[PDB]
Amino acid sequence: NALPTWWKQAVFYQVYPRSFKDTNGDGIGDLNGIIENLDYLKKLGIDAIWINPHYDSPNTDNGYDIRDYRKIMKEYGTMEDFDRLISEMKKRNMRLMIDIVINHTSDQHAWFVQSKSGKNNPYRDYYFWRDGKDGHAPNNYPSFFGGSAWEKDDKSGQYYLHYFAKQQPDLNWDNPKVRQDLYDMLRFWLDKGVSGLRFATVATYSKIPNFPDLSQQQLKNFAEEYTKGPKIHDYVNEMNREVLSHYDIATAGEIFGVPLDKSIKFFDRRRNELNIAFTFDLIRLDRDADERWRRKDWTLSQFRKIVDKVDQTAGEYGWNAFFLDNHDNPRAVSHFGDDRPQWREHAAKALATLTLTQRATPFIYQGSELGMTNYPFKKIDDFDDVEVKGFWQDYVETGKVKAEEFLQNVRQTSRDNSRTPFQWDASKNAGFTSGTPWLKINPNYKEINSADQINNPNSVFNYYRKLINIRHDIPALTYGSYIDLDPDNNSVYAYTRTLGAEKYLVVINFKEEVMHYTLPGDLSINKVITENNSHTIVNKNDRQLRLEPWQSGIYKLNP
Ligand SMILES: OC[C@H]1O[C@H](O)[C@H](O)[C@@H](O)[C@@H]1O
Ligand SMILES: [Ca+2]
Repeated sequence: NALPTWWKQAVFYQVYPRSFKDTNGDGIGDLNGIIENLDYLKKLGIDAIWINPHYDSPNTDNGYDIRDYRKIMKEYGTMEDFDRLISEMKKRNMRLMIDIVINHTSDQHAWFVQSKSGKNNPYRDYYFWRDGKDGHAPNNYPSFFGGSAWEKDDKSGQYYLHYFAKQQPDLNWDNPKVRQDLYDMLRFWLDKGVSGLRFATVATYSKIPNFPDLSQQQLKNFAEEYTKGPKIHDYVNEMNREVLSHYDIATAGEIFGVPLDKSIKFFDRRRNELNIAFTFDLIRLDRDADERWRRKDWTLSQFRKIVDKVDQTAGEYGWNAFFLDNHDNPRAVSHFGDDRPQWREHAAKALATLTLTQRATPFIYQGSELGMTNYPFKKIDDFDDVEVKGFWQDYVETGKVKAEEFLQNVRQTSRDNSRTPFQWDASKNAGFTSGTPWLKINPNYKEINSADQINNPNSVFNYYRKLINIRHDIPALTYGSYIDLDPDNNSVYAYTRTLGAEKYLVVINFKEEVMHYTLPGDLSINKVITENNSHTIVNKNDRQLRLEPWQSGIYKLNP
């Protein structure tokens, strides 16, 4: 086969509206700020935008705790703004993907308000209410965001389930009336001409019959137990049959907690579930499975073996998204590259090259196109994220981990690293806001901003632009098959992308010294498609490359 679609060949950009552009001085990005910057995105070469949740929310989890699914978040604007965003993107031939958060609602959602009003309320079993055991929680389930996954309610004396914050009660998908209400809600958004849906933690919808305790072992890897719900594929396939297949959309599945060998069932096109896999294997390759804020050393051989495994898993019938950072992870150049002033731009370009030459839909997270870095967090109160406060409570306040060792890690791992405001220019607060930004701007905005880069042909921005253009022009870079030349090489990452006789080579030097790299077999260069940081010229039929430190390139190979 090889079944091309607009979503397989799109280059997506992810906008985290809270941090993109504030147009009214309250310190918080808003819909008008996205609208006002569409020409900037269009100039980058972006096809499609995925926005993080835009709905009415008290913001315990920055939009992921939704109090009304049919209303715009007060901080982002009005319904008129949203409809104008859709319409201005349509004018520019850009498609919008929205974030669908239906594993749970805010505890202020009308459904929960009613549900918690008493056992006899019609909405009682829109959520999960269970009696305690021996004066304790129903079972030993922990929450991703701190403490127990069960919260006691005084009125009724029962506990309600929350995998995420106390303010995110989990919806009861086993109740057909819940599923039918959530479908009605999707059609409301789909009817406005939205072109994609990203399903937040899509794999936790089905809860485990009778809530048994997790074993000591399971407590150290509990996400995977929450994804074992026996009806998860029935529910996703049902939502496909009753809603998704009735519209013309691309659907992404965020499979948090799903082992890779179980991912294909969500994305195999024959199964009629979802289109695009968001996996965690690569982006958190170096994260501890138990203490999930903690990181460890990783090597290039480990990284490339994951890329290849994730590629093979999707195989012929599935499809991958490919991203190196987003609003839940550290910035790619700091995490996967070298963010020191001598290497930052070279590494950012190398990782852009890697990103834009995967057999996957690439997602470019806001500010990565400038080479934005992690933020120098000092003290615990410099962080905002509910998640980091939950880890601090579980691990530091219980005395299990010294505060300083915890900070050493979360400085490198915290989601807030991606959430500092987008650095537009060199002006006060990087031009993000006229007032006080909700989260401090990185002081490196003076060196790293869009205004310094958009007209500089050597910039990280224009290198991304050139790579998008190249990807659009060379079908092997989207659909071609992927072969790693040496999964055990810890210095030079080299792989081929092949469609029939059209064969391309991507080479990235991960070392900060010169690497000579002789090609294997009979491979030789036909053309240089692009390089960054090269010094030696590549001629026809070369079988060797002298790679500068952090050099990256794409080459066409002779047939
Ligand atoms: O709401 C729970 C979580 O699920 C989502 O899919 C988001 O990516 C993450 O930011 C959020 O905290
Ligand atoms: Ca604002």
